[PDB]
Amino acid sequence: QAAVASAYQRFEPRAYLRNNYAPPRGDLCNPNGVGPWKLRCLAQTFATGEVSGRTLIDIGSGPTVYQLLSACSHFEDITMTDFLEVNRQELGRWLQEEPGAFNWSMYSQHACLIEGKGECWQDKERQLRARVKRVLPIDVHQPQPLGAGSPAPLPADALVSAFCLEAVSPDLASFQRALDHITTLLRPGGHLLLIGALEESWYLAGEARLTVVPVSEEEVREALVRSGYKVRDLRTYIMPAHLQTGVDDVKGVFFAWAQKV
Ligand SMILES: C[S@@+](CC[C@H](N)C(=O)[O-])C[C@H]1O[C@@H](n2cnc3c(N)ncnc32)[C@H](O)[C@@H]1O
Ligand SMILES: O=[N+]([O-])c1ccc2c(c1)CN[C@@H](CO)C2
Ligand SMILES: O=[N+]([O-])c1ccc2c(c1)CN[C@@H](CO)C2
Repeated sequence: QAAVASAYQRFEPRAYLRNNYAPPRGDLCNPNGVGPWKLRCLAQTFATGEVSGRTLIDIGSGPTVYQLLSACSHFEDITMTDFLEVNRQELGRWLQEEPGAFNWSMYSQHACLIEGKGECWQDKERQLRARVKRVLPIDVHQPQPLGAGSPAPLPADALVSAFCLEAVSPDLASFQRALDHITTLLRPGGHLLLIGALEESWYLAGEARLTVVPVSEEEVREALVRSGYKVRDLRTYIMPAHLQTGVDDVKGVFFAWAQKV
């Protein structure tokens, strides 16, 4: 992981956001787009109402919040995390509504649209901003991901992770441990909403050029099982030609709803 942590030193938030959350990938008007698909996944899952609790931790958040727009309405205590201060500064820049904050409103609007509870998007961002108490550092490679004195309520009633594990591990085995490490932050019976890349080996972020470990849905399933989870749901989005730009070589996106037994 020496090489890994060494590559993310050049990782630029603004470029990453521009590469994955601005058009075309950041267009939500097209129903078949990858953004609507992800929001539908989270919305639908929480819509079952069978994923609930007090505290929630977002593993490997980076500069994005979209992954919590639906969840933020089922957990009062939300803990966001990331390995780079640079990302925690960008996140903060959005949370404290500072200047130069990324514009996630398209994603907020689409979440309100999908949930169908007549909620305006300003009110949703408001609620999300309120339930996010802290933004802490994390290293999914450490046996104890958050360290020791962490202000984060452990265990957590639920964990949310999108595009992290596979993007920070050099091999399957490394990805397999990384999963276990965060699985220690969840109480049994708890839930895991995991989103990740499929068969991707690299992606860019400004000056950074990161190496990803190419995982398949079958391997993701097998690792969840081989980690103490029951697969409640496992979905695959096959990346469409028009969303295959020069920013990476991702072939698809997966969503898994896993419960720690
Ligand atoms: C491709 S991004 C995912 C961003 C966001 N969660 C999303 O949905 O687009 C991977 C993130 O993992 C972070 N990261 C790097 N090394 C890490 C490590 N050792 N443990 C945990 N996260 C790490 C990076 O800083 C980056 O924000
Ligand atoms: O299609 N997308 O909306 C989307 C969003 C984020 C990311 C990807 C694709 C692929 N690369 C990952 C990092 O491994 C980050
Ligand atoms: O409860 N479900 O409706 C449901 C639907 C699909 C799947 C599961 C459960 C669990 N196994 C995965 C493997 O990819 C597929």
